[PDB]
Amino acid sequence: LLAEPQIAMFCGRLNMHMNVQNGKWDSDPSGTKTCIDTKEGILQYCQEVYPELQITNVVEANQPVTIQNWCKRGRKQCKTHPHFVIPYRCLVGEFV
Repeated sequence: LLAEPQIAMFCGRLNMHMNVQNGKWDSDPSGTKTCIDTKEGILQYCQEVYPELQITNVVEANQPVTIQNWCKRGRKQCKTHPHFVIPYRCLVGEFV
């Protein structure tokens, strides 16, 4: 069983996303994406980290989540300090 696709942001640190395979929060694959302020940008990011999941929409999660290991550019200096944020669920779409 897989975890739910979602992304989490904390300005000043690279974006985090849910590794559906192991349920852990992983840092930005390219090591360059940080917090986004538009819904459209968030949807694009979901599509960027979950390229084959047909993500067509996004919505704020119901519960805040504490996440450790936030990194800075290049996925470097990943401190283990915890920061909790409200993640954005990446919603799979059904094409007709």
